[PDB]
Amino acid sequence: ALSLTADQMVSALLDAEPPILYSESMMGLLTNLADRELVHMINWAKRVPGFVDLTLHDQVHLLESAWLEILMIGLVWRSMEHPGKLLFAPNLLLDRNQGKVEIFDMLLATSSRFRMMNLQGEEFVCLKSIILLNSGVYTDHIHRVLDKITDTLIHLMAKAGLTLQQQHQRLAQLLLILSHIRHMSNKGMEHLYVVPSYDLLLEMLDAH
Amino acid sequence: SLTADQMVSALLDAEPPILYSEYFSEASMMGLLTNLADRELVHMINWAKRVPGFVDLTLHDQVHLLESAWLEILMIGLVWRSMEHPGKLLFAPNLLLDRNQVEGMVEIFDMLLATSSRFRMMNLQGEEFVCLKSIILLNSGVYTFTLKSLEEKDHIHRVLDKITDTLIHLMAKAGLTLQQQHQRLAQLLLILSHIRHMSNKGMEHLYVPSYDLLLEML
Ligand SMILES: CCCN1CC[C@H](CSc2ccc([C@@H]3c4ccc(O)cc4CC4(CC4)N3C(=O)c3ccccc3)cc2)C1
Ligand SMILES: CCCN1CC[C@H](CSc2ccc([C@@H]3c4ccc(O)cc4CC4(CC4)N3C(=O)c3ccccc3)cc2)C1
Repeated sequence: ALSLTADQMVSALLDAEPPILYSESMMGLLTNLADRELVHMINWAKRVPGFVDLTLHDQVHLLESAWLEILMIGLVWRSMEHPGKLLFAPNLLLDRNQGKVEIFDMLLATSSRFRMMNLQGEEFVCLKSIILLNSGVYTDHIHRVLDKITDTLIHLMAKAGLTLQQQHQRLAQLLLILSHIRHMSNKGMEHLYVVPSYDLLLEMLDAH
Repeated sequence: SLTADQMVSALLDAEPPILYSEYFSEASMMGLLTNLADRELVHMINWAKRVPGFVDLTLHDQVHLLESAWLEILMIGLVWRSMEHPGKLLFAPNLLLDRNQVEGMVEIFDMLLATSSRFRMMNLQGEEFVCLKSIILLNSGVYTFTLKSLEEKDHIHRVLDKITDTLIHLMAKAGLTLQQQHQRLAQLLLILSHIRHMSNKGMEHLYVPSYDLLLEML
């Protein structure tokens, strides 16, 4: 799994992207959307190179720690080309006045930062994979997979013609946004208080 | 226009002192810890004013950054002081606690010990530590802030890019390959995500310096 080249890493992550779901009272709608997204997030996670080499127990615990950050970065990515709004679904585009908002504004600020940086889709899927592997790690294989996502990000920035200086500056800019995504997830849990159970996540993993 | 070497030296020179507790009971512990944190906050203000680029910001923005970052900064300082003492948190040289020494305190205690362990595994260097602490100051509040606010953010990101350049410089100096430099840069910056996590958890557990207090010292 660690033998993939950088381009093969990118290709695998792009191929594993989950579909964009539609909405089926605001907060029942958004909860139900999140619930349906979580199954597709599990299928995605199983395709992040290195993830399924962990025990099922450690897979579940990484998902327990990461699932809200992953929903949020996906939302921010979708909303990136809709200034001042959040595209929860293609049939569910909300502005902040429908938000009444503190967390809404943080998400909008993240999407605008992504817009400023002209975040690329190949960079997005790497960041999402880092969240998966990193959010639960504090609580050797995981670190080896994280290092090769770093190698892959740097490879993408070199391919785009950035200087070596610009590469490390951009790498750092992107990883600092992950601190803000963590902050939003923490404030989001406080607001939503919700957590998918160990057994629910385990069932969606569909063990052999 | 500071070089990386000048950035490192300025940050090392700005380091606050390690403070002591007064010269044990569980019942007085939180009072001692709060008194220590209060005294450290005064020195943290002086340190912040010496982080290159910080005092170029408006007073209002300086307060907002410190408002967002002060707990993360106390926490990373504690983890650094604790790094050579496995299983312990060295709040002060005369206040060294283990995890057996309040509801929800041990959960945060454990996250801090895990950060200390991570520092040891990576053999974190003092020059890297001071860079990380300056990044926290400039970054933690930069997504929760007019033409003046756009100029401020620009400056903050230019200072952050300089610190990235400085970290890479330090790592290259230590003989790391270029792959190893990027890998370690990422490893260090991902630690900042965990420090943010502990700050949010800590705020929940502690429930704070006022703007006027921060403005008065600033
Ligand atoms: C078994 C039941 C457990 N399920 C139920 C709990 C657990 C799910 S709870 C839950 C999770 C997510 C949301 C949505 C939602 C939905 C889809 C998506 O892609 C993103 C978001 C973003 C956001 C999380 C911040 N959100 C809000 O509503 C929000 C947005 C901006 C400001 C404030 C609140 C809503 C509810 C799993
Ligand atoms: C008038 C403004 C009020 N002042 C404004 C600053 C003051 C704010 S409150 C406050 C801040 C800090 C702590 C200490 C403390 C002290 C010094 C230090 O270097 C680090 C720490 C770490 C830690 C914060 C997590 N802590 C705990 O006790 C703790 C530790 C592990 C698990 C759980 C709790 C304690 C209280 C109050």
